[PDB]
Formats: sequence, C-alpha cells, structure tokens
Amino acid sequence: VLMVGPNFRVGKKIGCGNFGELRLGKNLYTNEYVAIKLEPMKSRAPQLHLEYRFYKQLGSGDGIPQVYYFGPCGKYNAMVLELLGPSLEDLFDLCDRTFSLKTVLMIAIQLISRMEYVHSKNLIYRDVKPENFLIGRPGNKTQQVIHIIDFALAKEYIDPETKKHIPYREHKSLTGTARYMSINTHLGKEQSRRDDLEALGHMFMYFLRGSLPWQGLKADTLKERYQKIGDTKRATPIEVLCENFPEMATYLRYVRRLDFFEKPDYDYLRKLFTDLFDRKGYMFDYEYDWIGKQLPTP
Ligand SMILES: Nc1[nH+]c(Nc2cccc(Cl)c2)sc1C(=O)c1ccc(F)cc1
Ligand SMILES: [Cl-]
Ligand SMILES: [Cl-]
Ligand SMILES: [Mg+2]
Ligand SMILES: [Mg+2]
Repeated sequence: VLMVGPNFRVGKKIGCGNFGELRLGKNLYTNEYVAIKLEPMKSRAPQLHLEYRFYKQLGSGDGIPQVYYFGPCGKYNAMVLELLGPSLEDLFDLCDRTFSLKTVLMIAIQLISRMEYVHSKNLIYRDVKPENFLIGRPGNKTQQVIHIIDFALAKEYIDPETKKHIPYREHKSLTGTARYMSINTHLGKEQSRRDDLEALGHMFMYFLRGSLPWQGLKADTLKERYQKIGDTKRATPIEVLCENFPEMATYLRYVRRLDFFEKPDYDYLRKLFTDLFDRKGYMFDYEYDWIGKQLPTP
C-alpha cells in the first residue's frame, strides 16, 4: 500500500535485480529518505524477519545500517532501514572493474573491523560479496564508510544457552555466492569466522586483479559449478592468485589455515594491511578510486 508503519511513505522500486524487493521510502515524520526491503508474506523461503532479528542482535554499529522498522505492508513484510549509497560492485564497475591497492586496503581495513564487529555479536555473516558492502550517502556524513548489508544468510555461531561455539559439521548444502566463498564452504563444511575472512580475501583479490580465475566456470548443475569453482580455488596457489600482493597472500593463507573454532587475530590482519598501507605512503583519507566520479543514487 502507500505506507509502512506509522510514518514511512513507500516510494519507487530502486536498485537492480530485486524485482520490486527494494523501494525508496521516506520517513514523513523526519523528512528522511530510507530503504524499504519488501518480502511477499506468501514467500516460500522467508528471510526478512530472520534478517531483522540478526540486525537487532548486531545492534547499533559502525558501518551497520540503522533499522527503523519491521512490519507488514499490504501483502508484504517490510523492513525499513537506512538508505545507503552504491555498493562496492556498482563502484567497481564505475572504476572499470579494478580498484587500486590503496582503495582495496582502505576497504579491507574497514571490513576486517566490520567482520570482527559481526563476530563480536556472535554472528557469522556468510554472504561476502561486493554487492553487500555499500558506501553511505553524503547527507549522513558516512559516505566514506563501507557498510555491510544483507544479513539474511547470517548465523549465530555461539549457541546462546550453551555459550559454546557451534559444532563442526559437514554436508551443508551450498547456496551462497560461489565466487568469494571459502574453500571450506565448497567442501560443505559448517562456516565459521574464518570463512567470512577468507571470502573477504577473495573479494579483495577480485578488486585488485579485476577478476578471480574461477569466475568464468559454468556447469549443468549448481552443485557441479560450485564443485568446479572450489576445485579451481584449491588448484590455484595463493602465491599465484596473490602475485604482486604479498600481504594478500599472507592474509589469505592465514585465514585459510584457521581452525574451525578459532578466533581470528583481526589485529594481526589489520596490521598486515595498515603496515603495507603506511609502507606505500598511502594516506587513509577516504580518497577512494570512485571519488570525483558520478556515483549512482540513491
Ligand atoms: N540500505 C540500502 N541502501 C541502498 N541504497 C541504494 C539503493 C539503490 C541504489 C543506490 Cl546508489 C543506493 S540499497 C540498500 C539495501 O539494504 C538493499 C540492497 C540491495 C537489495 F537487493 C535489497 C536491499
Ligand atoms: Cl572501520
Ligand atoms: Cl595516498
Ligand atoms: Mg549508523
Ligand atoms: Mg543477497
């Protein structure tokens, strides 16, 4: 209908993909634009309410969009959240699908921290991809901040009653994004903190190279395609994938070698990147490759 909750006017379909799942909204009470995620109540695979619950568990955080409302909107459930800027994928395309090392480091430094924050709230993310990292909007003074969105695939990796890390197990069906997922995800292993960080590594390399070497693989079934991609990830030495980027190689073999239950040393990983960053004479000034270009809106 026209409205979500007391005060959010539902506007136009925005973004690409979606199929009507994302709308511009306006808080009429505050004169502020918002994002409205819509999910048909009839959905055979509802994710929006579990996503909302993950956001509540995350709480208020750096680079975590504010969530304003969850509730019904006609024959949809709606989640009203902070309107953010373009995704890293949008911005990657805008920058001819390569980012400079400086840009990738400024992103990486933030997203290690972004991931550590998620992990500190007993969540694993499990959906790393450039599309789920958005800059803010100029209006919010957070346009420089890389935000993380899309927690539908997240999982509590610390059992809230037992306070124990989730058990190791396998034969987990593959669903996520094949391109960035960890080698262990490919093998059907339960994802843990290491996997979010490894997927980050892959994405970092994607940004630096402009592509990953398993990116073009096709198969008659999803399972075969996941298999071939995982096979290629296993067959591609880190040294080769991360040629010219030794710290990336170091990051990637460290996160690859993490035990299932292990707390990553986020400090260590950040320091690999901030040491490199300083060594290259980069200044952390948020002058990303896309700055000065014509960004998509909202
Ligand atoms: N919080 C925001 N903010 C967004 N801003 C936005 C939307 C379309 C284009 C641009 Cl440039 C920015 S998208 C979004 C979001 O949660 C989202 C992204 C993709 C999607 F399929 C559903 C929701
Ligand atoms: Cl940060
Ligand atoms: Cl610089
Ligand atoms: Mg905020
Ligand atoms: Mg998604």
